[PDB]
Amino acid sequence: LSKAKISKPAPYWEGTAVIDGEFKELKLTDYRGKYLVFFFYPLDFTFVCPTEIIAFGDRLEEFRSINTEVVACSVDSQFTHLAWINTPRRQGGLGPIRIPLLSDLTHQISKDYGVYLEDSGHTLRGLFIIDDKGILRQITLNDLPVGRSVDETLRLVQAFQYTDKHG
Amino acid sequence: LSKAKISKPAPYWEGTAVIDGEFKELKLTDYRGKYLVFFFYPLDFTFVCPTEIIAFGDRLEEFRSINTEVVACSVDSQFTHLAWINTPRRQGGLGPIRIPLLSDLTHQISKDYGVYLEDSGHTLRGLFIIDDKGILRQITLNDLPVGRSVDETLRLVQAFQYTDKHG
Amino acid sequence: LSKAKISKPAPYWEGTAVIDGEFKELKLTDYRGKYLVFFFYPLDFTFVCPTEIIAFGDRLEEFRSINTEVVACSVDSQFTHLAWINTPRRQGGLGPIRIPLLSDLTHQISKDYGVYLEDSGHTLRGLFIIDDKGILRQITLNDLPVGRSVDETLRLVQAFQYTDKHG
Amino acid sequence: LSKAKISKPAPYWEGTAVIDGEFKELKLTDYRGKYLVFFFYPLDFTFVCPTEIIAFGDRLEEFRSINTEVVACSVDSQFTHLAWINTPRRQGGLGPIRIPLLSDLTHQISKDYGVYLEDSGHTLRGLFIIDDKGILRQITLNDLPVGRSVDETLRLVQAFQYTDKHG
Amino acid sequence: LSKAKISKPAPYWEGTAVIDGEFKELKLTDYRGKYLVFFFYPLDFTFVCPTEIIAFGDRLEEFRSINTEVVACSVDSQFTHLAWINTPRRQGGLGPIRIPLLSDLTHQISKDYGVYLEDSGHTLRGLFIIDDKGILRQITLNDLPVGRSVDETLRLVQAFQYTDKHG
Amino acid sequence: LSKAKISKPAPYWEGTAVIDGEFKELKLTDYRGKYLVFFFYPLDFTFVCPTEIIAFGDRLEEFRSINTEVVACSVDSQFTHLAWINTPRRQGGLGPIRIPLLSDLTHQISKDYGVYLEDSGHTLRGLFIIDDKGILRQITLNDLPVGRSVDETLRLVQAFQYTDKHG
Amino acid sequence: LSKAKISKPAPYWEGTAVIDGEFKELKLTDYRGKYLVFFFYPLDFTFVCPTEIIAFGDRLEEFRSINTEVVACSVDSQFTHLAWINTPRRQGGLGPIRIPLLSDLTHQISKDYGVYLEDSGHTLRGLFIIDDKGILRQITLNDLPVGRSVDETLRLVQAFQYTDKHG
Amino acid sequence: LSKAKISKPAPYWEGTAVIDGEFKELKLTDYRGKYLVFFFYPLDFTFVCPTEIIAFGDRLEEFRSINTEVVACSVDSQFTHLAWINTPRRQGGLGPIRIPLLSDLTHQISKDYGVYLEDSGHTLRGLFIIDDKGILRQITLNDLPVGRSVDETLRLVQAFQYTDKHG
Amino acid sequence: LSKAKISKPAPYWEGTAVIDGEFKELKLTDYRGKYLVFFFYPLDFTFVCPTEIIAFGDRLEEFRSINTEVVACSVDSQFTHLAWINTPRRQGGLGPIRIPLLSDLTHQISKDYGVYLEDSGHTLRGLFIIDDKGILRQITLNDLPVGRSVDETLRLVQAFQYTDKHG
Amino acid sequence: LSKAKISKPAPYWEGTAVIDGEFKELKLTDYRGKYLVFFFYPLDFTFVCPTEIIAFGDRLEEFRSINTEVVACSVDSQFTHLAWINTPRRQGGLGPIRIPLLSDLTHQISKDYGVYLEDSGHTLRGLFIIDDKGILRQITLNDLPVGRSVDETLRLVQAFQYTDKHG
Repeated sequence: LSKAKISKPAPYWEGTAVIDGEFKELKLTDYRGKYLVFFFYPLDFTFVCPTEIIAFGDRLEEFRSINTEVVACSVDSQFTHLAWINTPRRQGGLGPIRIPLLSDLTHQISKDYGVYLEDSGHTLRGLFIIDDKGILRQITLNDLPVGRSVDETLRLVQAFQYTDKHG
Repeated sequence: LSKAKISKPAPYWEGTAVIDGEFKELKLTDYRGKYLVFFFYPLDFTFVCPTEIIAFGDRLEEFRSINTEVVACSVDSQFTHLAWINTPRRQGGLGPIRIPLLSDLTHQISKDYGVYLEDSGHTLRGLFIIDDKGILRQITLNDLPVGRSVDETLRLVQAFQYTDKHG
Repeated sequence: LSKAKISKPAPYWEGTAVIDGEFKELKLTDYRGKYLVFFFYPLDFTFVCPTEIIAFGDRLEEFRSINTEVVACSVDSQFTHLAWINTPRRQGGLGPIRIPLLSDLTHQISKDYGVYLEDSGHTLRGLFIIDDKGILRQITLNDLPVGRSVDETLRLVQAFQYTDKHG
Repeated sequence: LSKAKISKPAPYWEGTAVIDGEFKELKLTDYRGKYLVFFFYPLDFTFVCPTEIIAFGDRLEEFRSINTEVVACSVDSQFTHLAWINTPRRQGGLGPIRIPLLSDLTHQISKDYGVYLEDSGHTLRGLFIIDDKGILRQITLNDLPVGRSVDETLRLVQAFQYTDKHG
Repeated sequence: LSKAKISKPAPYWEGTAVIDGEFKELKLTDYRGKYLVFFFYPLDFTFVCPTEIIAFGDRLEEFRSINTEVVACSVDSQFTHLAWINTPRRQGGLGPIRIPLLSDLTHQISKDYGVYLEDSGHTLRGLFIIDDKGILRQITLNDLPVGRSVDETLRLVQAFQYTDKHG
Repeated sequence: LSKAKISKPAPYWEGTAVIDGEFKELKLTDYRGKYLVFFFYPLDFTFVCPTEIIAFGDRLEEFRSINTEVVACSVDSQFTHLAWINTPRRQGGLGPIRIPLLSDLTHQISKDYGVYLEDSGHTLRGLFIIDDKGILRQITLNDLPVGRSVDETLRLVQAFQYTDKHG
Repeated sequence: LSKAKISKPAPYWEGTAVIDGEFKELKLTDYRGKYLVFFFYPLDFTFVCPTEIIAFGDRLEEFRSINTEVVACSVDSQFTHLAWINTPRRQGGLGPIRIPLLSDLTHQISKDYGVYLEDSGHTLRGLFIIDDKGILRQITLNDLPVGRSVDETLRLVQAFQYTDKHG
Repeated sequence: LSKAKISKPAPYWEGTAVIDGEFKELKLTDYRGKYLVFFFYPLDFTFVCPTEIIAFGDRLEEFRSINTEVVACSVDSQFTHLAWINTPRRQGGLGPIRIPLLSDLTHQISKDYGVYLEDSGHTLRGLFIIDDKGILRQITLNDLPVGRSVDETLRLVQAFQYTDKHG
Repeated sequence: LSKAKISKPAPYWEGTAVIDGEFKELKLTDYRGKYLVFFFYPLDFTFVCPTEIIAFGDRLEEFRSINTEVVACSVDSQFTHLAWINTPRRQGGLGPIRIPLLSDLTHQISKDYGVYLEDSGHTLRGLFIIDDKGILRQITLNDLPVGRSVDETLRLVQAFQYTDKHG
Repeated sequence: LSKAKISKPAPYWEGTAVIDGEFKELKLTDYRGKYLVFFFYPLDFTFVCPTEIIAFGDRLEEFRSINTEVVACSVDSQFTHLAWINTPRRQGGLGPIRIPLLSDLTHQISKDYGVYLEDSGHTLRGLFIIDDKGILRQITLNDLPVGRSVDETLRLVQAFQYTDKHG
């Protein structure tokens, strides 16, 4: 059963992420004081260019300049994430990336967030906006075929921040 | 608990809607053969301009030109919906509108779509994209202070229709 | 199930009421030391003139001069109550009113009083007489098509007060 | 628990009544095709004048002329009812009466109608209005010290009949 | 279910009795230190002469002279008991009587003693002999058509007292 | 629990009885068409003369001449009943007897009649009057020290027969 | 169900026994410090000579000379046991006997030792050897037609006592 | 739970036995038409001479000449039984033997017969006499230290056979 | 909980494998008529040389020449397996391989074989030998730091085939 | 159900073993501080040469020189193990042996290790490698016809010790 509810604390997670090419333990609470865009994608190493992850990474400062961080997550192992990062974009790899890739190998994070697909063994395309107090503000769930927009994500983050300030 | 699951038939609903200023019985199955943008908003007659509903109403041909209908819903009675429509926009009303306003007075529809707020008695801001075969493709849930984008909604419908065709 | 039982404390309620054009928190316990006539009606903004609510409001001093207050309640939001108050009587509205209009948006009050209609999402016409000690003395439940009498209500209040004094 | 619910069939009853000084088997269904005013009172042979039963008997033709019957019930035996009737009014009795007095000796009718007082062994003052199709239309429950009004009962019956015919 | 068991404490009872034409609170425990003959009969005001109650009243001194009291009970109200007593014997009444008449209006005493007839709402003819320590010594249950004997009751009470003293 | 209920079929029993010095199978149904006095006593061979059983046997024609039979029962074996019968009265035995002595060695009959004492392993003194149709009409339960009266038993049988005829 | 298990304390029992023609309270714990042969037989006063009980009685010194007591038990009352003892052997009695005859009138002892016959109401032929520390050492159960041997019982006691000493 | 009850069919068993030095499947039903002495002993290959098994085997014709067979059983495997039979008596072995040695390796037979010792993993010394119709007639359970007598077993078999014939 | 039991059908599995650089559906029953060595390893793309997989790949003809196939499985996706195969050995890839790599992305195969590590989200090193009838013959489970031996695997397979043919 | 789990404490066992021709109590924790190879085999005294046990016995110094002990276990009693050891190899015995033979007569050790065959009453061929801290490192289960390899067992032990020391 999903733990993710709007206006309640975002469900706690921890696990191993690849950050600047290294394995680091990462925890939701590491982001307190900041907004967090926390998003899931199905699988590393598929035959489709990972356009949506590349967009977030390549535009990361439009988030960081407004006190917002981004973390991407799939059910792949941290070893697979690293191998994918070390595969050049021109071979369909991710290439070097400035966003943590969190591993959800046990599937517990995906199940807690309601994005796990039992019959397939990976997630759908789920995106969560979590405020600086750790409260879940937004849930976006897409069927597999359709990606997320950085511009829409920024719009939502900027609006939650505006409304936090001018209540 | 919520019955809305991506890739499954969207939860059936029926109720009274205000359409072109008249009460009409409306059913989810009335939309079979078309895409449907089905969204919830909290309450009629609040002190905030209904910008988002006005936007979908002004830009409705952009959906209809791609075989897509739009339905809005709140927990308000059909009588309240009709009064809000009949209240001019400059007096805090909605004014004439081209999108059906569905009443979920029993709260069953809101509960089935996972958008009902037990402590408040109305919905959060939830939007669902349902395809022409009645299958749920997309779920967007926003905390109360933040509205929806017609552009983003349009991009998602177009992308689902594209991937349906060339999938 | 209904908690309203003759000779027991009337079930506690609290919510937002419209009182002289403003939102106020109102509680049952605010009425200790006075008799209270507490009545439900189905919906704001219907096509029938609200004759029964108008009568209680317009004859309110016949209650106040015998240490009795009146509170009307429906499942409509406080925003809808306010819009209805601000709709002139000769356009079908309530117009200005002296009696509080309590919102039961969550349906919990209506359920506690055994007046909620599950299939419709609103109440029947229920009226309750509560004494100055908070004890329920009288229950009147009418099917939808038939309203209440101010004169019968006064007879009942006067009889309970008389028997309280000379029992 | 009470089976009496507005808009549902009134709970079936049968038992022995005193009608014109004779024991008769009486059933709720005997009244199909007519409105019925069915009321309970606590006990025979108390030291209070039975004003309300006398008023209903005195004014019975105002009910029969609008296709309505009246039945009174208490938990007393039929033998008690008959003795009370046979006791002159000045001597603490009811005297002759044209309203059936139904015995609820088993207490089952009083429990089904939600008027039984478990700590006392008799009912409070409950009155019920049942239509010609056997559907419950109105529930009135009074704490012991306050009686019912023939005029109010007539107003209710006339309104239900008018709305049945004219909507 | 019945709580009356030979050699166990007789089930506790309390209620309102008519004693010498007055309402009095009566308790089983009021009789500690004496034997008690406690009997039930079905109903007041039937068309049968109440021969057995009259016989017990007529011969009461044969009990009091051996430290024994007698109490009669039916499901009728205390108000019924008083009216029956106040109705002359030739006129269908009991007339004046020196035995308390206990009301079991709630039916709880009759159920505890196993004498209640659920389909009728009154008791069969049960008689119980309770010693000075409050211990049940004897149960006599008769189907409705056959009464009790004062002589047999005296024989039983005298035998219990003789065996209590002489073994 | 006891199956013996006034106005219902007396509980079925069968067992081995001593009848005129011989073991015979005896069943309740053997007595259809006659009234039956069926009574239990605690134990054979105690130090008290069996006066009550002797009285019923010695006065048996006062029952037989009014179409009534008598059966005595205890928990003793049929072998013990026979030895007791073969013990002269002036040595404390029963001597020859005309009434069957039923054995309830398993305790099932005693339990069915609600006369079994769990702590002692025998019955109290219980007596039952059963009509010619097999219906239980009367129950008499005495604590151990006090016996039954042939004369009271005849009065009861005669009363039930009289009311059966002229009810 | 049976509580008798080899190597565990023999199930506790107590009851009234006939010892030297007098009633005595007897308990299993009275035998602590001695071996005990505890055996059951079906019924007193049958038409079979009580050969086996007579044998244990005639040869009782052979047990007492090796610190061993013998107790016999049936479901018969102590009163029946005493009568059977007082009946001369030539008239189908037991005659004077040196072994206590324990009564198991409630059947609890038989049930605890696993020897009770539910369909018959008495025991089969069961024999138990209990050591001086109260532990059950041997269980012998015989269908009704076959008796026990004193010699065999003696061999078992002697063998248990031998192995106790040189174990 | 033990299935072995006197007067009921002996619990069914089957398994591998050593018979004349060979493995044979053996079943309780193989013995229909004959009495069977069926006995358990703890373990093969202990340091005590198997005197009691040797006695049964060496005196086997005192059983077979009266239509009676003997089977011995332990929890040892059939391989261990065979190895034991092939160990000479002068080395504490069984030597050649004419009685089947049944293996109860799974423990199901021992548990069905109530002879299994959970803490030890083998049986106690249990012996069962089963008649020619397969009915259990006798149960003998000995604590470990004490053996069975062939002479007692013959006495019991001869008595069941005598009583089967002269009922 | 594990379904894998020696001498029972090996648990059914199906999924996507990489075979000669392509995705192919594969199921357990594809191997009916052949022996199957089915083994799990923790993870692709780790920092330890995949020596054991390379060893089975290199020596695959020693299996095929004795009617035996080999399948390897981890929890990694098929896409990851393909990427790992397409990574040269000199960069910590597997390189070209002749053994199918099965994906257990859902973890259901691993759980069914009892090799899944709930705290880690991958398997330990389990190896299973399944015969040509689909029956499980051998289970080998190694803690993570220790690998499997092709020589020991071949010994086992040959011994099962030898014992299948020669009893 | 099996308690044996890789990386968890090996299930505790205790019982009687034969060590150098004598009975000794043995428990798992006697081996703390050493590696233990713990293995089960089906049965003593079967017709197949005990080659694998002889092999571990013969090569025991290869284990002891790497701080490792070896214990073999079957369901046979200790007495049977001793008899099997005392039977010369040339007659299908084990002969002298340096490995403890543990008895699992109760079958509880076998069940705890998941090696027990309920239909047969003995184990399959299971082998367990337990480290010096008592943690289970390896499980090998073979169907009955195939034995274990000392060489593979030594490879595993050495690899666990190597990986324990060098990470």
